[PDB]
Amino acid sequence: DTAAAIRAELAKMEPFFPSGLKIVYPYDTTPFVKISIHEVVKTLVEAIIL
Amino acid sequence: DIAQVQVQNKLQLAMPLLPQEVQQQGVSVEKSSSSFLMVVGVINTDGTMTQEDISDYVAANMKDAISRTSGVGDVQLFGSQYAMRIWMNPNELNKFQLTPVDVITAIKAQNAQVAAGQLGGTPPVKGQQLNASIIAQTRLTSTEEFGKIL
Amino acid sequence: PNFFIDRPIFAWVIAIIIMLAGGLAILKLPVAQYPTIAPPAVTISASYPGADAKTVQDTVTQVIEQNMNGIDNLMYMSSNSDSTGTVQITLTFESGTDADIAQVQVQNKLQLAMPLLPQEVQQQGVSVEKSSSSFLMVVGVINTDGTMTQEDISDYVAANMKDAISRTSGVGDVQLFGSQYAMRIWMNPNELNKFQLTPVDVITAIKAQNAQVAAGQLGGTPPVKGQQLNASIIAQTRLTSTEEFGKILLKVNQDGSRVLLRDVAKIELGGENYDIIAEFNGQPASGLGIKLATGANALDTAAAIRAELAKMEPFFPSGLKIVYPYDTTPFVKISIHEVVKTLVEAIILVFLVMYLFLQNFRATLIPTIAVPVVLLGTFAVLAAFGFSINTLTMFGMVLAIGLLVDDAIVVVENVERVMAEEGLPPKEATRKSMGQIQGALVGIAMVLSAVFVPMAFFGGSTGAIYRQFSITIVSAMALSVLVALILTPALCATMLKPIAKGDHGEGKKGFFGWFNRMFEKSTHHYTDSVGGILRSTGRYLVLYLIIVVGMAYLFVRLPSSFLPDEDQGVFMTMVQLPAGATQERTQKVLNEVTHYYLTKEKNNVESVFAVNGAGAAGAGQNTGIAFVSLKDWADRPGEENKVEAITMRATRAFSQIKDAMVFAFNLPAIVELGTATGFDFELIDQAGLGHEKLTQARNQLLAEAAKHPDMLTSVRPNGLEDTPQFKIDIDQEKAQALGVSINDINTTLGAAWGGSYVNDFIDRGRVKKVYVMSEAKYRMLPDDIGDWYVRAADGQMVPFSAFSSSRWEYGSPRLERYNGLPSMEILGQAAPGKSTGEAMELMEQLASKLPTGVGYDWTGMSYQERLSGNQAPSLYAISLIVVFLCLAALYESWSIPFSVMLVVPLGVIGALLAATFRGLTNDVYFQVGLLTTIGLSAKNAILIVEFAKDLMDKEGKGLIEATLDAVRMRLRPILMTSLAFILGVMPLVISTGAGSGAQNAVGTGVMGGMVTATVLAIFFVPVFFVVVRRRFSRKNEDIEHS
Amino acid sequence: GADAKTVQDTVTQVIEQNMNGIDNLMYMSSNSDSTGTVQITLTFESGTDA
Amino acid sequence: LPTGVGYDWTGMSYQERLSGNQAPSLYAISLIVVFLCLAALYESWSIPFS
Ligand SMILES: CCCCCCCCCCCCO[C@@H]1O[C@H](CO)[C@@H](O[C@H]2O[C@H](CO)[C@@H](O)[C@@H](O)[C@H]2O)[C@H](O)[C@H]1O
Repeated sequence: DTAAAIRAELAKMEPFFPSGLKIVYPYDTTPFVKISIHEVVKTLVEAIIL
Repeated sequence: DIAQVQVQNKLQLAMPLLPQEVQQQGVSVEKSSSSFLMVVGVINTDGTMTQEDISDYVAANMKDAISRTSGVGDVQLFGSQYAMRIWMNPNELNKFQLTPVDVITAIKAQNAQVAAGQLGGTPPVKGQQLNASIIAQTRLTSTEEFGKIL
Repeated sequence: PNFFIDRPIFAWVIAIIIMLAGGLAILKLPVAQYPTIAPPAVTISASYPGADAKTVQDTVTQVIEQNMNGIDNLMYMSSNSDSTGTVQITLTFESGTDADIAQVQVQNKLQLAMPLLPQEVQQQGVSVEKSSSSFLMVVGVINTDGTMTQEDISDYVAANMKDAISRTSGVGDVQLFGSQYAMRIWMNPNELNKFQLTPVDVITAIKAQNAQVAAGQLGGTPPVKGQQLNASIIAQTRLTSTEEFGKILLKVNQDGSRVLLRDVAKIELGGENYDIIAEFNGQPASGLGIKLATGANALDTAAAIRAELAKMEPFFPSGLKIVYPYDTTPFVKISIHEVVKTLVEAIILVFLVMYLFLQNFRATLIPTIAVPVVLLGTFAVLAAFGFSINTLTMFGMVLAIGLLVDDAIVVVENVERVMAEEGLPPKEATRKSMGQIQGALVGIAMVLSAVFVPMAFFGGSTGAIYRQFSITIVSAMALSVLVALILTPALCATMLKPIAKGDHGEGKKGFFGWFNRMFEKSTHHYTDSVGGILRSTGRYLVLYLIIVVGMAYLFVRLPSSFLPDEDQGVFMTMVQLPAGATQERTQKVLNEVTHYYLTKEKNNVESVFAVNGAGAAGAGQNTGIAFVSLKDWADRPGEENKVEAITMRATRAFSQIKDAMVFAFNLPAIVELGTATGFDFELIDQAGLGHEKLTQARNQLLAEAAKHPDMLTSVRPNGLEDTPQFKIDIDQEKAQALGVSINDINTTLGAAWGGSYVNDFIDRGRVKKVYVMSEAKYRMLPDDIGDWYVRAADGQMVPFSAFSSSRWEYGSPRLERYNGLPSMEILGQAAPGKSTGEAMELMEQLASKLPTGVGYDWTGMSYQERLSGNQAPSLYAISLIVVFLCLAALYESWSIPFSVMLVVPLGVIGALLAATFRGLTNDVYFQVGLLTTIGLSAKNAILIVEFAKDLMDKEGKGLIEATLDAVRMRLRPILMTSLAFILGVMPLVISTGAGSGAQNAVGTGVMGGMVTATVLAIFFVPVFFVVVRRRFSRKNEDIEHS
Repeated sequence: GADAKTVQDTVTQVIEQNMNGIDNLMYMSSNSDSTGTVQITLTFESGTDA
Repeated sequence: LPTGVGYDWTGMSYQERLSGNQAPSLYAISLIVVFLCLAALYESWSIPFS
């Protein structure tokens, strides 16, 4: 949630950035929690199929 | 929240016993994680700017708002904000028989905001008919005026 | 359930228990006008004496905006930087945040920013406060003999009254309106110059001869052996008289003469600040703003306060009387009076219908006993969930009466019917019938809470308002069904008199009952007709479809509101003069208005409170406000004696026949909220741009919305436009040359024109301030600059005309910020037929038209709502799904739930009809009303279809016959209730006097809905059941006899 | 160094004046010292959140 | 004592003043709780009086 809010703020700042200003994302504990818990959900449903 | 309250309430009792340099450079009390949740990157692709230009765009356009994001404990700057940098020459200073202290005092004097007053100020005189703001000594703005500092 | 029919004492005991806890809750329960509705806001306020807008924006404001981070649950941060030297930072938080925690976090981050502040600001005190704008009452304090000036009075407040009122029980906050006494030293520049002295020396003097000093002690520790005395050293003491301040030395002259302060400057006890000058019916006054304690009872806080003032009455100085310019309390006294009045009347009407319909006295005593119990209990259930007796919760009960009343009636009736039909003894009739309506009763509770709880989960201020009604009503309802299953059956089975089989009393009596045949005949007429319509149904299906499309049309073409505006015994008129105007001019206007209300409204206006210096627009000499109090409502009978009409003739009065802008208006009801069809735009300077560029973008947008009057309407900025300001360019070179310290130039200039808080002194036992400033006559006009001289290094005086060049420029008097950044506020509302949303979309489109570095944003009201409207469809989809699921349980049908759900429009067409022909608007009271109405139609249809199904299944009767019999036996109760309801509500629909806006809002929609819904349902429901029932199954069939 | 009567109507009663609308306050008592310390105790309704 | 000299209890004596002023109320309710209860379990309306 904290992270989703921050992505909202950065997005609200995007159009007023100087010429050439891109944001990069070198490190975030977020994508692992997301894809990991999603694989566990994949598994429950798969398991119901079996 | 409460722990933070009890802690900062002891910190303010310690504050007067602190240095003025320490005091005004700012002390912070935070309920934070010891690990970064995330690291946000800022670059320029078309490389029309050095790291400082960037460091300042970050510190001057983004970092205040990100640290006001609800739920964000600490934000660390990989870089720094812009500052008025006065880099003294020991030789060219000694030549004129002046010391760093005089640089300090000078800047303190020719650069400031000043409580002025008001034309038609309150409490006025009978029938009086003009009210306006006195604009006095204002902070310096550009770099060059720091050269015209006498 | 059946259980109590054989245990009437146990029932009585639970009843008593509910009554006692409820009565206990009634005794120790809070009262307020409204609950907490607005999101939490905490403001940091600070003042920088003499400084200008840009100064306070650039010495404090930005320093604080930068130091306020990592504070929990922040929504938005908005601030004013005033050229009156005050800076205010609003931090508005997410709704439901711990108010107190937020305020604590804000004030501790500020306590960290404090060392980075100016020394003057730091020492004047920065304050952190919670921001409800809702004072319980505003007490005026005056003098009759023109004995004392307003500074005198203000001080009298601060030194004699303010403390005891804050000792009054139930008073959680006392705010002071005015300024305290100060030691005011008004320098004379001429007699200052005569003696070659500058304000600087005045400063240094006053700081020096007036001070407390760390002394010490005789017999101090560790003393010497045998030592014999311990006592206190009393040293240099602060001054006490004004006179002692006259005797302070500024210089010794060579010829032995001394130069005292008394000489260069007039010295007197006078106001800490003179911006705001207040007059009460012309006579001078000061004021006290009392806020209700947290969770406290309003009526007793007010009563206690008036009593406290009376206990102080004989101790007031000559001519000092206390007045009450603003008081929420009688609005609440009278509204409470009206709600209970309605409840008892309603009870009376249910007795009157119950007699003039069942005419058996002990029958009529049953529902009479029922509801009191239920009310009481709901008060306890509410108390348990931490509410108070306030407007919203009470009109929630007023709405609940319908459901309570119906439930009681349903039971008593059905029992009576079972007797007059079958010849059962009272009790056996009771088990037959409780056992007849039971499932319908639990189901109706499930469906009623199924529509009423989803609206509890609305978010934001809108969500709070809904939450009140939702809980009050569901609790009243759930208790009414428990009571309908435990006590009512007990009361039925026990105290009810037995009826002869096939009685109907179809005559027997001469005086009172010549009606029973008339009703009997007609109830058969009715069912005759119903079968008749069940013959050809199609035509009637058409009628329905028509009714619905029409209902939609009525729904769309009806106006949305938030709440009905209320004459509250009080209104106000605001006054705005041309930029840079004078205290004395604004004051002149305000005296004129004051008189207008005291003239052309000799009979309506009780008292007028003119405040010069503080307004709507902001602070400054340039603005005024008028607080206008109105006579008690009994003395204002007519249509012309009401606030709408008054504010009309006053705005009409001060528009055409004035030289400056004067609006007159009435406050909203929940006094901190928004203008239903309006919005609050924030135009934000996003790039490293300029104030000049931002304002130009603002003009640009004002123009582009000027081009769209079919969508947006009267779109306007909410700030102060630029004023001409006086620039003093100091030549650093010349001043350093002629031998003058720039500091001496600055601080003499300051202490001359802006003033300086120097030291503190102790009057009568209370520490106050010491201000040194020019005299009036030497600091008004720009030329006066010349009268002030700066002493040089050597010992010589220097005119400002020697090193200071001067001019005029433009500048801004009010510098606004949004989220740390430079911003500009833009208020507005939508076109007459157009929706606030459309107007907002167009506004985003226009603001998108702006130059680069210009972003846009929403704040306040527009924030809370842009979140909240996303939810009505979702919550109501939840509701349909849940209710259908419930009815799907109750029968054992996935389809029969449609024969009752199909009934919902029947009631709406009455509400929408009734609002439009009455000229009302689609607001809360109307919406809660619509739901309430849906609630009765759903109840009745659920009972009808239950009965129908029951004869079909557990009696093997046919279809058309079964529904026939059904609607037959359940005609009478329907009609009984609806008679009761329409009669109790009717007062709400036809009422003026206090609070009648809300009362009409409830009453109308409801009444219209009741009428069309029952007088439609008795015909449309049977077709619903029948037509639906005929989409199942394989023959099977249509039917009968097994 | 200040005296009792000094610290009491400069510090004690000044601070005692804002102690209204405090939830669950039972009683408030305060001391004023010429040894230089000034102290105000707030005793609260039993079961109040400390 | 002379007019304007009032009196009070605090701390131990306060709390004691409390238990004293609460004893009758306690006996009213607790007696009444039981009357209500026996009238319930024992369907008799009379068993409570005796
Ligand atoms: C609570 C107060 C109620 C106030 C209502 C005021 C009056 C208006 C509503 C009454 C509507 C009923 O009007 C009803 O029409 C149907 C058929 O369409 C009639 O039925 C009649 O026509 C159909 C065919 O055309 C046949 O079945 C025929 O045998 C005959 O009964 C009913 O005999 C009549 O009673």
